[PDB]
Amino acid sequence: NTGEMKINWVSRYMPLLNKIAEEYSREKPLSGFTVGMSIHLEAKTAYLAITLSKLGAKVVITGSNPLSTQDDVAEALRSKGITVYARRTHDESIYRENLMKVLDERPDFIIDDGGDLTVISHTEREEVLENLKGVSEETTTGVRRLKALEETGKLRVPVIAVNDSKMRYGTGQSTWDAIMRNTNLLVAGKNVVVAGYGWCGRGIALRAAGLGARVIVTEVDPVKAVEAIMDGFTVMPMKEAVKIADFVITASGNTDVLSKEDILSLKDGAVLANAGHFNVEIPVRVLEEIAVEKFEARPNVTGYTLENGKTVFLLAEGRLVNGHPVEIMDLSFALQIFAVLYLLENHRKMSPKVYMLPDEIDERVARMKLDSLGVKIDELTEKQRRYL
Amino acid sequence: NTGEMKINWVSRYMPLLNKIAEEYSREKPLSGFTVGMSIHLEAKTAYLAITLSKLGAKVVITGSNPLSTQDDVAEALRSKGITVYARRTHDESIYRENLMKVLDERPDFIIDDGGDLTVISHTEREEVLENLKGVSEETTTGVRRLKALEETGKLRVPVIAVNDSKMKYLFDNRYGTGQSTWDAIMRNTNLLVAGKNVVVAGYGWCGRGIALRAAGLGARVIVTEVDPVKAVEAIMDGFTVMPMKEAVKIADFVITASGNTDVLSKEDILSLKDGAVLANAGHFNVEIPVRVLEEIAVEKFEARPNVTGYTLENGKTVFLLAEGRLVNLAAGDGHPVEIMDLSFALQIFAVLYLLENHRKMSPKVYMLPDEIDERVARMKLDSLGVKIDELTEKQRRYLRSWQ
Amino acid sequence: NTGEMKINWVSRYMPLLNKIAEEYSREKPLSGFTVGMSIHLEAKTAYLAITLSKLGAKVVITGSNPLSTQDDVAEALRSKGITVYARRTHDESIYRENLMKVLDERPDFIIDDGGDLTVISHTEREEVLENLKGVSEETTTGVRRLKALEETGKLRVPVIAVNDSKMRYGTGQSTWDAIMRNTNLLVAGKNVVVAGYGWCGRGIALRAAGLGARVIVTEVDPVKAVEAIMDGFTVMPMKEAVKIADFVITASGNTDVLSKEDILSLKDGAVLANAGHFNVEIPVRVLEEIAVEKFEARPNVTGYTLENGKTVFLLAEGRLVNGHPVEIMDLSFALQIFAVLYLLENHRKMSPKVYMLPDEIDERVARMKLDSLGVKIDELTEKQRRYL
Amino acid sequence: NTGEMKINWVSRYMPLLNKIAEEYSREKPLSGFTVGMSIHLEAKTAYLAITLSKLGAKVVITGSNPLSTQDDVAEALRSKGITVYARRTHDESIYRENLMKVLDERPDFIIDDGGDLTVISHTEREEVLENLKGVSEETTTGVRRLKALEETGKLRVPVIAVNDSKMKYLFDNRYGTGQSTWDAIMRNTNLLVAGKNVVVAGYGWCGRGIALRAAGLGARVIVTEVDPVKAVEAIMDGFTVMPMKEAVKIADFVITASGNTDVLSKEDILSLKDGAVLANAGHFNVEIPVRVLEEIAVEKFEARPNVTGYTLENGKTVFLLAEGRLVNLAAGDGHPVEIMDLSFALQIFAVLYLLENHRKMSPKVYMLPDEIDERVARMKLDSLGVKIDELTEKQRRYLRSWQ
Ligand SMILES: NC(=O)C1=CN([C@@H]2O[C@H](COP(=O)(O)OP(=O)(O)OC[C@H]3O[C@@H](n4cnc5c(N)ncnc54)[C@H](O)[C@@H]3O)[C@@H](O)[C@H]2O)C=CC1
Ligand SMILES: NC(=O)C1=CN([C@@H]2O[C@H](COP(=O)(O)OP(=O)(O)OC[C@H]3O[C@@H](n4cnc5c(N)ncnc54)[C@H](O)[C@@H]3O)[C@@H](O)[C@H]2O)C=CC1
Ligand SMILES: Nc1ncnc2c1ncn2[C@@H]1O[C@H](CO)[C@@H](O)[C@H]1O
Ligand SMILES: Nc1ncnc2c1ncn2[C@@H]1O[C@H](CO)[C@@H](O)[C@H]1O
Ligand SMILES: [Cl-]
Ligand SMILES: [Cl-]
Ligand SMILES: [Cl-]
Ligand SMILES: [Cl-]
Repeated sequence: NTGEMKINWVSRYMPLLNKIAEEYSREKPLSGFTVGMSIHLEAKTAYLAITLSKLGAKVVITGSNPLSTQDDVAEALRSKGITVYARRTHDESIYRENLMKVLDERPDFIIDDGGDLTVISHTEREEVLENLKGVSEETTTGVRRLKALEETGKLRVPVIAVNDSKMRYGTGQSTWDAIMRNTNLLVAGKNVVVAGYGWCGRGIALRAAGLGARVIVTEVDPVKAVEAIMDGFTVMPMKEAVKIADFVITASGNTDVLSKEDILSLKDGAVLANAGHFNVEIPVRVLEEIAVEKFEARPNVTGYTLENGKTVFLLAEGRLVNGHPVEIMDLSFALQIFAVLYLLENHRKMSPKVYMLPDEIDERVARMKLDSLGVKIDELTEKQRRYL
Repeated sequence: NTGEMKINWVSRYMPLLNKIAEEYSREKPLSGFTVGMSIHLEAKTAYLAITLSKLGAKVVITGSNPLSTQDDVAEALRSKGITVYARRTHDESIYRENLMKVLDERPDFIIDDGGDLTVISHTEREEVLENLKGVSEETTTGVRRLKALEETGKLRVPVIAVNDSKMKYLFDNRYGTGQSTWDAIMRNTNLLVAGKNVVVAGYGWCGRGIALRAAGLGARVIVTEVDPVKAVEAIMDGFTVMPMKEAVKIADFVITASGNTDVLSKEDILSLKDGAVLANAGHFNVEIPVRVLEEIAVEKFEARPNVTGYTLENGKTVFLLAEGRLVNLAAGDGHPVEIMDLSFALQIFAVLYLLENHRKMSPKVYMLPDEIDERVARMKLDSLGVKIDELTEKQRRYLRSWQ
Repeated sequence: NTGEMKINWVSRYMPLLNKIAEEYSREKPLSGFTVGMSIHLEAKTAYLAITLSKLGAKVVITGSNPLSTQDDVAEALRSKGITVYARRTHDESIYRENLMKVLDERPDFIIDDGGDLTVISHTEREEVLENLKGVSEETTTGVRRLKALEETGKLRVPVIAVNDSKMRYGTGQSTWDAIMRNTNLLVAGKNVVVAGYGWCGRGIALRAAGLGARVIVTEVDPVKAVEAIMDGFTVMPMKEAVKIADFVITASGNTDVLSKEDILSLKDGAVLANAGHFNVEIPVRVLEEIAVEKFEARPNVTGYTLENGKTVFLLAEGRLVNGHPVEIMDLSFALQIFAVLYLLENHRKMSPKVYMLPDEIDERVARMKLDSLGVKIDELTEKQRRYL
Repeated sequence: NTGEMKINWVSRYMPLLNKIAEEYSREKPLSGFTVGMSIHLEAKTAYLAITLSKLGAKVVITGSNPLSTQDDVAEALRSKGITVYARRTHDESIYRENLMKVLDERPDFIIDDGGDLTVISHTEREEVLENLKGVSEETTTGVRRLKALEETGKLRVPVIAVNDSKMKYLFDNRYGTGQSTWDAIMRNTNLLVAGKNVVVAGYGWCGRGIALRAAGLGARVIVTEVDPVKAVEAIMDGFTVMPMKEAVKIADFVITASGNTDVLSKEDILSLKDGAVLANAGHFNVEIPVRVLEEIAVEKFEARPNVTGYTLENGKTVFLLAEGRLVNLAAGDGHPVEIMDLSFALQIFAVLYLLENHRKMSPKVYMLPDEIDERVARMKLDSLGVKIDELTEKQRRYLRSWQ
């Protein structure tokens, strides 16, 4: 079975979930409990569900899945007694109905996505609050929403912010890897303009220089501009920089980092990419307004042909240009399972507030990972403990 | 349209090929000549074929495409009068038949891939040697094979080894062969590279790129070698060097980049950890001994697309990517556009040098003429708007003197 | 004159002090004021004194100077009407007497070193507090002492912490530059052990790997150990690591990072260096105790020959292994002059507390530096200000 | 004692030279031969002389030491029976006389510095050519000068160019010549490099190291060149390339690393900014035209130790380091110990190859024999305890075949 084969592949490479099953699948700490989940359904998340089931949980899952591609995985989970509501979830009203179906099962613990199950539970499905004991939230958007819910005084259950989004060549390595993958263009020997020289922009500039680019930085803060100069970059106004730029990367946290005049000064073939959080830095609406032709040049690359006859290329529709390997999801899933187990053990002692993941869980998972790698480390002596 | 769009993208970023067309497309120096090619077919190589055609050549191509893709690019080439045989080339006998199809056109010049067409011309299709005036070869495997023909006195045409180029040392191959190799591995496996033991067999241009990229991804890299100079290089790059027999004991990934045969033995294979992943970046599929895997395995199964599981007599299962064939070219991003533009420029000028000089050349493998490297470097500078200094007469006499 | 020539050299390359003189030497804002200074006396600090004099100040300086090497600079300052007490300052009681001599001049503003003039003014020389209007303190030790003085409720004058100690290949670049300079040894192809993987240790490890070393990390924190593994380093206990180490660099903030057994396992010729703040990390006393012979191998390198016949080398007597260029001191001096001018203008409105250098001064100096380099930067639009 | 302590330090970290002594000091292959040397004298080069003496050679040395230092090292060598003439060599006529002193000893082999001794032997001291059996030359300037003797038919002894070595490309020269050059500049000037415009003339081994180190220190680097290949390399490294005439207009530092003459013209000099700092890293002091500075300057003065101010007709003052002589060797840290150990090993084996083979060699400049690079790489691996793989017979036949 293709679904079973997908799961078998990931099962080979999720050592922490395998260790958690070895340690807890006889005790079955979640026997008699239901765990409701909203997650993107694929073999890796399936294995999290399977692991929770080995620990005794009744697992009920909604998959946010706009294609049919992982239906084989859904069907394999259903064969293992796990309840899966994932078909037709391209429609928004069906995703919400599937969330309602998870809540129909009166979950004891929720592994949420974006806070969706939890917010519904507090607003339209309050009857589930009786049985709901705790929520684990791994998404940054979810933790924000549940903190905002706390701040209104409406949160009724403990929430753990699993808070594992924190994750060699610095912060700019991922950005340039994505730019290279999406364009297949050389960075060496090119003029790269970086707008903003905070931690993000500096990383992007340093990596570009390591790839062999000549780097120009734009800034509005004189202190930051001096820093860029002392790192060996050229600083000049954007109006000048766009005239020679092969790449322009916005890292400013600002709006309209390029004007209409700036765009009309770009070289034919210039590549634009945003490394900030929102699509306002490169004014996509301005490109759409002034272009005489818009086309898909490559996957994730949009060409805009301008009134001056030149074409410029925008990566990823102006969104953050920079979906994880099996072992990384194994680590994230281990932290999430331990969060649910912590809530199981301690929820009666916890307030209806958002807690940061207890540091003990980070240390337990790290130790388990070292153990699975065969790595040994040092231990503090008595003299060293007395010193610290 | 999709084929044409792919070619349109690369055309915008191939300034040397575009300058070559500007300089020679009116003169048509290759008018009345056929250029035979063996390539991995994709937009960049299509642009090389297009440029040769603009110079007047009849261009006939076979694509080593076991991937079974780029048909759109093939159709775009066909609409421009370029003959392309790339379909079904996963089957080795179909790739060979397509080589024979190229030779049926009696090429005047060959731009080869690994010496494939040239070796056949010397061993099975000797009738084509009459008309064949010169070969351009870019790969280390091809140059080795053609040097082996020379050394035994069987080579009958002049060959220019373009891989000699001074500008090979220009680019850092970690974001050519390295990045494309690791992207392919990551796509086929979805496995983490960070914190893994990665073994690279061979520390030449290809293997060093693969090793540096793996270290960049957070792997601990172990290098195997037979050349002590190369092994010292690996050490000085910060890697561990040891014999394969030891390296296999701890390897999570083993990547072959040697150009040799049987870089793993049966005994090496039986020492691999359960779940080890094996991949080849060399020309031929004999580096990892696929036949040995097939022979000793208790069970064989397809684990996922492009991943074959082999369960061994010791109970362990090892995974082979892409049937031991070269892993990194199927996505069409083996090297950056501008790097291929440079490489292709050198190749075009090698062909033009053979056109001009072949009557004067022996049936030997020649290093790329230095004049070609300098031509292409100058055209690159000009395309960037860069000016440099010129020696004075005083300086020229100083350099020719002993003080 | 050799003193005059030293000053002339630095004068050519201190563009911010030259600009400050151009802007203020007609106004003479410090005319009628005395500025007392304790500083290491050399051509660069002389030029700060000269600049303050051009601004009208009577300048009275004590030099902490244990050699006679800058006596020519002292004599050139005296020729310009600046009062200098720097001879024989190798003796500690003479340094203190020279500080007393500065305080005899009843300074209006002090540019202190280590808080020495200020603490004396508050404890033994309280009569100077009448006329003392403000203190500028650039040293980290000085700011600590004056903050501690504040915390006892005994500080009587405003103090500005000039707070410019904040200063391409990361934090490890300076460390390795120093190790290379002091040993003349190759780093490529060596085994480097880094003890601790906080920001300091990580920087040192990353730079070592960039130099071509094979890097081993030791740690006591499993979370940090995992980080080092995912950066591509080998993690093992120090007891194992010392057996193969060519270099051992301590970056732990701990004591006795190497034991006696660890030291006796080092290879003949191993090099040890501390990148932490205190000389407890590598137990220098233990090396001194167990060595059969101690010698100076090279400047800044001590050899210890052990009972096992092997010799190991310690850099910089176990102190932080990693004194600035003219233009860097120009920047520091500009911030200090502006701190004194800020105190001049505002001291009547300030409490007797330690203030951080006002951000306006950082921005003014940065802008002056950009201006002197001919660099132009961008300016926020109205839309951008409204967005932020 | 201080001299001996300096030598004791380097001896601990020169494993190849120590292994050479272990292997050949009992046999004494150089017994009855004199080896003449021109070196910058310091502990590392002293260890090379010591090692040659352990092999039986009579060693006679002149030190290019314009610095006026390492007398302690000279005295240590004298106590070991090695003849050293290094004092007062700031004066060019004294350095030349010391070269003549080496030639007075009728060396059988010369280890040269820039071809100095060999060129004199051919031009002024031809009587020594009878006994001279071979020359080893490590520098690009030396090889050029000796090639110029060959090309005019004036060379009379075989020369091995050790700079050909495969292992030059091993090390990254930013922490050899680069770091030592910038340390010297920083010592002589106390000026900031970060945020400055640095111009490097020449992008070979020396200049690329200087440029990369400057970029590492935070400089904006501009490269000048006459070779288009080298200029493209500089571009691909992230540097700006332009003609010197333009580069001088914005330069804070100009560093010459060309091996040529008159890399600045009078017109270039008159375009420099007030306060520009000029330094040379080439062999000879003609790269920066010191005589032109001396001729056109309105005033000349010593600004600080090792720094000459020249005030020009345009009112601007420019500063020259070390009288335009090579700036980076005076501190004795030109390269790391282990790098010089490698280089010296190659040189010793070059001498031993000449001892064995000179009767069979033409009076030509030869590339370093590949066998020597492989010997030294293997000894390096052995010293590190590294083992590598050996080719099988199947593999050897595969590599000699054309498939
Ligand atoms: N995948 C791709 O994109 C590309 C593939 N290639 C192919 O990759 C192969 C390697 O090419 P290059 O790096 O240019 O060759 P190279 O000759 O520069 O390096 C190959 C290295 O393998 C070493 N080696 C040979 N047999 C070995 C063994 N049994 N164990 C360990 N090391 C061994 C050699 O000593 C040599 O240093 C060739 O087949 C070449 O055609 C090359 C370039 C592109
Ligand atoms: N300071 C030191 O520690 C060392 C000094 N040297 C010396 O440095 C010099 C350079 O040596 P390498 O880098 O090995 O030589 P190289 O031949 O590799 O590079 C010199 C470069 O200078 C370029 N060039 C020549 N004339 C030029 C001009 N007028 N303007 C700009 N570029 C020009 C050439 O095209 C070449 O690329 C030689 O004199 C050599 O003996 C080399 C090694 C050590
Ligand atoms: N319009 C802009 N252009 C360039 N840099 C900017 C702009 N707006 C903000 N920044 C800078 O971006 C960095 C990250 O917010 C800050 O250092 C800030 O000064
Ligand atoms: N004895 C030690 N050995 C190694 N790392 C240590 C030791 N003591 C503290 N550290 C680590 O050093 C880093 C900086 O304090 C921290 O990550 C801490 O865990
Ligand atoms: Cl590891
Ligand atoms: Cl990388
Ligand atoms: Cl700059
Ligand atoms: Cl550097």
